[PDB]
Amino acid sequence: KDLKGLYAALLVPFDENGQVNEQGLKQIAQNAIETEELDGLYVNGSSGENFLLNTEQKKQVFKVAKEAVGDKVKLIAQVGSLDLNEAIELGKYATELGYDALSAVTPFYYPFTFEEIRDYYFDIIEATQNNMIIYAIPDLTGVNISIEQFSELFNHEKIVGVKYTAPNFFLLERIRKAFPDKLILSGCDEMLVQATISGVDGAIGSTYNVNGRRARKIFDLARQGQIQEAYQLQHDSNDIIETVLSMGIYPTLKEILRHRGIDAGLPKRPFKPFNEAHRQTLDQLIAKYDL
Amino acid sequence: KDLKGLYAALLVPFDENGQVNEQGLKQIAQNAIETEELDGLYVNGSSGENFLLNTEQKKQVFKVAKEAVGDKVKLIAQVGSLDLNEAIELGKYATELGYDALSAVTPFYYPFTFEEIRDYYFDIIEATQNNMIIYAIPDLTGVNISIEQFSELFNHEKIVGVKYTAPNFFLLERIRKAFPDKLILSGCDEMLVQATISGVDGAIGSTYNVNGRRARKIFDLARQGQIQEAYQLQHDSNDIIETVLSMGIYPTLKEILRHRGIDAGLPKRPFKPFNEAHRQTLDQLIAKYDL
Amino acid sequence: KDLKGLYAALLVPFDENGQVNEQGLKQIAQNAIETEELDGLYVNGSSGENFLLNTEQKKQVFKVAKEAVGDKVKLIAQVGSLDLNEAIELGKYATELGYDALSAVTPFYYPFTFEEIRDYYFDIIEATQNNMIIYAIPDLTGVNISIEQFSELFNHEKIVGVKYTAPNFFLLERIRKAFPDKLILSGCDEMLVQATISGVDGAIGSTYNVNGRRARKIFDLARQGQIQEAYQLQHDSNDIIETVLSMGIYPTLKEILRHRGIDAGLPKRPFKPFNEAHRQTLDQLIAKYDL
Amino acid sequence: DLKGLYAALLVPFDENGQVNEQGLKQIAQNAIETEELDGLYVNGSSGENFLLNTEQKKQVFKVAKEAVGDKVKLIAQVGSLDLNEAIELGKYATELGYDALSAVTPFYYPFTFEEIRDYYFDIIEATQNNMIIYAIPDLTGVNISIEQFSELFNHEKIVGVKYTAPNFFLLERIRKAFPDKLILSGCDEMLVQATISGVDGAIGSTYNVNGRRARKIFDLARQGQIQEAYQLQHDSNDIIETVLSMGIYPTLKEILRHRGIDAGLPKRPFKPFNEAHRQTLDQLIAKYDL
Repeated sequence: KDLKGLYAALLVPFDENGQVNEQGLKQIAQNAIETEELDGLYVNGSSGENFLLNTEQKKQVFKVAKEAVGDKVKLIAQVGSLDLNEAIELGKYATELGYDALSAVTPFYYPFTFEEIRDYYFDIIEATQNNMIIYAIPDLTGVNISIEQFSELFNHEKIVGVKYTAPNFFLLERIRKAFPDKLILSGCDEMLVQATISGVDGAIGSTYNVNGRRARKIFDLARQGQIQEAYQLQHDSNDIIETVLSMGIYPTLKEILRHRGIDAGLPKRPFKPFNEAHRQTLDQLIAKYDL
Repeated sequence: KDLKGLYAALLVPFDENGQVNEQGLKQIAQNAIETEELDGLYVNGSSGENFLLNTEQKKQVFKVAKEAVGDKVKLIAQVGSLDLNEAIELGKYATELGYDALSAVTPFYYPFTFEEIRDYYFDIIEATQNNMIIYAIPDLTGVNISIEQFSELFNHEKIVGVKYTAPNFFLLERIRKAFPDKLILSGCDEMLVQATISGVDGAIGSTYNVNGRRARKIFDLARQGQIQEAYQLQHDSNDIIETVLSMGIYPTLKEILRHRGIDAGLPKRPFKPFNEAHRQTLDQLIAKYDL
Repeated sequence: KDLKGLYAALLVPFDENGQVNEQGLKQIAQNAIETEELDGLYVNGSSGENFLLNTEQKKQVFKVAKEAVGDKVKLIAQVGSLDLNEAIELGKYATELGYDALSAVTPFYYPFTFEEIRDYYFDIIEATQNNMIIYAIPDLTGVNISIEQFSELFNHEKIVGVKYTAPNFFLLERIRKAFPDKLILSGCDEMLVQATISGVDGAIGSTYNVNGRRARKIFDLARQGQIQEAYQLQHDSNDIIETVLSMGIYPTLKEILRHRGIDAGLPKRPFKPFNEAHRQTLDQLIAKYDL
Repeated sequence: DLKGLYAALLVPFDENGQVNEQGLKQIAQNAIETEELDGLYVNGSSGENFLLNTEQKKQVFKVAKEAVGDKVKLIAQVGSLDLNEAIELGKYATELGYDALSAVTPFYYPFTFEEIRDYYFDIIEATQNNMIIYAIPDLTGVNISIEQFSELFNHEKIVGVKYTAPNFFLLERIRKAFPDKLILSGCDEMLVQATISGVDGAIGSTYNVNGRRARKIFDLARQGQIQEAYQLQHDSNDIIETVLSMGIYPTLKEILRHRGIDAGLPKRPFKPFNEAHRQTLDQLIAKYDL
């Protein structure tokens, strides 16, 4: 499938031992598609606490998310890992389940050269034969990819695009102009309106789990040139984002989901659960914005 | 006069001894208003090599720029200096000349506290009794102002707004939302279209000396909701910006002005003159975009 | 055992499929102890490519390293992982094998709060009942631990020390005097002499796999006050370190080992093998410094 | 030779940010007579130099030079983003008899290395005095590589560097690569480590109040008396941590005021010493006999 559109970065509920709550995960997946009216799920991304999981758990999440949704839902599998053998194992697994594309975070922690980064992507693709989306998130990885480095990556026909989670709108514009044929999905929910007018083909976000209807309006109105109306909705969305960030984003988003009757569980340690000192403020937010 | 609109950050031509070429400066000021059709000049900003000047040269520039243009032209005088006595002297001088507002870069080099930075502004204002625009440029100063700190500054009735030269659109949006009454002039030329849809009241830029007609169309088109055309013009603008940044922005911009018959002189040492290795590339750029 | 002394951060040889070469690993362990005359091994650290390994491989390295050396050798097991369940599993395994202490890198990638970081350490300790050494490496993790935060960690009787891989000697000195009872092992081989005079109890380093004999002399001479000879040996060591850093440190160190007849294998992808453009220079380094 | 321990000279101001010349002479005399230092580093960061106009910088250079005897080593920091000012100040300080010039790496703008190099070469050409590079990356954001130092140090009048950076790998590389050049360390809190790394001396704001301990650290470390030297570094770093937490330049001047010096005020926009810290400061002064 063509991969344009709006995606929930799927959140994952855990128990107190860091085990996946499969029933809750199914509910979250269904919420994203049926209630928030999104186009797809981006599975085992940062938002899903993926980097805290073991391999079996990642496979479990891929399977449960796939089983939770209908065949018209777009599915992107984030398989990036510092363990290339694991990335390949997961990529093959997701591909076999029928995920529409793979995605992989740029290798982090170690100071890998660009050549080492490039060939990580190329090795995953060679082993899986699926399409690949680069996941660039410099604020967490410390890895910056230049316009010239993107050119080298985008030379590969199976590197179909990028999930761009970075604040630099000059770089985004240069990417958009240089690669009109590639897919660009923005990852900064708080800058969706600016990303939209910068020509992104869609967006992937944790907050779309609770605010996906509003996000769609921002995206659509901005492209229809109802920019003031789009920007007003971005103000509202950014009230939400600022609030959940101040309370701990992944556990807070899952608490908003619990209010909808979802078995939203716990974050995976060492993340701590939502602090009940924030409960009153959260309830006021949910009330104000009908979350 | 409200101070909304589009401003050239006025460039300054020097001779071989780092003295101001007044005739050339008058031509540059006239170019910005008559040829580039801008609303105003921002004088002795970073783009004017201000921080390389002595006090008398700064006064020389204020005087020459004020005399070069008509009374309808908006004029903002950047008087920030690590010497607060100098800032006040320049502030009084520019105010006596009839500059419409003062502006001042956040104190830099030393790690001033926020209270120290706040009272710098308050002291300039007390001594000069003119309106003040905060000049925030964290990529050069390493100073970041929080929303709460902006609140304290904007509590002063004579702090009328901010020249925001930073890449963070979450912060820009929060500022725009929190201070709907204050003036926000964007300073990042390569993100004019995103700043415009984020509700800025105008912009101040070095590249508007050569590309002010496009910049106006971007600003106007984006506010009309014609965001695709606005963004195409941003693409063209960013081809220019990418090119001139690569060559040495201030000297290169002045070489473009020399092409129009302006005596654009030299940069002030230690800035080096335009490298003639870039001449053929610059000529191609000028031809391509009709500069 | 007393945990003072000099440790090799144990390097690991892989095959072309990223599997551990057990023969080579035993030889590397044996080289560190028998040839380089080191006090111990720090196993599954950054230098062992630990963060690229799966859980069964980490167990393999712990087992193989322990089996390879005499019971009078000090053994520290690095078990930090973003997967807390994995860290606990590994800490229990290493403890059962008889490792003298555990160590854990500060959780990275996600912006964990200090409370979250603290409870990661406390959770590992309670599950394993072994002594714990904090592994602080801000240049790779982006995590900075303050003096007050160290104080909160060191309040735990089972947090016995820190592997301090950071360039700041003010902070090191503050730690040293605040916690005179705790173990401080320095992780920056290129500043061994400075760390020694700052009162570290020893050091842990990748370069000690090939230069442990010089390192011991630096440590010993500096503590004896023979500071000029110690610093001269630091100059020689830093010639080696600057060179291997320039060539790609882990593959290069393993190539030096190969010259000793060790089955040094390959790095684990996505690290690339030693680049043979550096071979001529490496062979001359080996000859000059008798490695 | 310019080896030795220097006070980065502090400057007292009045309410209008004019130099208090009487205080300034006392601060200079305190550094040489009471703290027993080898020299003064005048119009550096610690002197609030970048807040001053050109005539104030000359005032400071003159008053400092007149306050001290002819044995006292004097280095003049004349770096300015205005190269014409740097050259002017370079000539004036050189005419006053200052032993060497120094200049901070140009900052604020993203100058290229070539621009920075020729700023140094241009000040030297016009003054013909010796030049000490002032590297302070934590304030300037400018990093000089070993290869870039080699290019600067190929100039025979670039005699050395005031190295105010935390990187001891780079320091050691510099010391090894340039055994003939002067390296003066600027991080007071790492003096013992710098000393054993072979620096030729040091320049610091805290040596205005703690130069006697600093000299013992330097001498003891060079004798191999590492443990005693380090103990004195501990004492020194209690002082440095404390004054840093209170606002370093105003706090050091409040310490000098305790000794009966007319230490004035900082130059705005620096604020004065906050009296909330007065009790803690008094305890510090008692504890370390400052």
